Amino acid sequence: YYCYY
Amino acid sequence: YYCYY
Ligand SMILES: *[C@@H]1O[C@H](CO)[C@H](O)[C@H](O)[C@H]1O
Ligand SMILES: *[C@@H]1O[C@H](CO)[C@H](O)[C@H](O)[C@H]1O
Repeated sequence: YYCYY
Repeated sequence: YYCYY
C-alpha cells in the first residue's frame, strides 16, 4: 500500500 | 495523511 504525507 | 489500499 502507499500513503501521502 | 491518507493511504491507498
Ligand atoms: C501520487 O501522486 C503522485 C504525484 O504527486 C503520482 O501521481 C502518483 O502516481 C500518485 O500515486
Ligand atoms: C485518491 O484517489 C481518488 C481516486 O478517485 C481521488 O482522486 C482522490 O482525490 C485521491 O486523493
